[PDB]
Amino acid sequence: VPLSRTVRCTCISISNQPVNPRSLEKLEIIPASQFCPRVEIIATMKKKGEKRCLNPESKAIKNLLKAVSKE
Amino acid sequence: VPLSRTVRCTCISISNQPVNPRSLEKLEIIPASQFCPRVEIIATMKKKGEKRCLNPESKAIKNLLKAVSKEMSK
Repeated sequence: VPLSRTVRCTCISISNQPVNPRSLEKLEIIPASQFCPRVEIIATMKKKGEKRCLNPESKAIKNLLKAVSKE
Repeated sequence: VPLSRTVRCTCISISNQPVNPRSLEKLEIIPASQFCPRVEIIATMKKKGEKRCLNPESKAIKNLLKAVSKEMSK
């Protein structure tokens, strides 16, 4: 049985690389919980099974949320 | 390489009602594509992990997205 506090976390590292909105299949936002002490953001790209953990702290990411949510 | 996939929007119905960010377990934003002409937002609620589609066009959801974007930065 895993330590419950972080059982759910799925990101181990982050990418500060600009994500091209037109390259996103979808964006997942996972608010912190009693199973993962931090907010995790995962972008699923359209090409070659790529996915990536994004910096929820960053603002460029916040502009991504707005874009992805509007178009 | 692309996998076989759904070629239509995935939401049966979409909710216009306000949502308390606290009750959200997860949120996924799916941008419009040639498979579904509009953005879809699938919420996974903490209760029974019920999957509920949110209407990104509704004021309530636009508000939820804003509360989320804020309560996401120190």
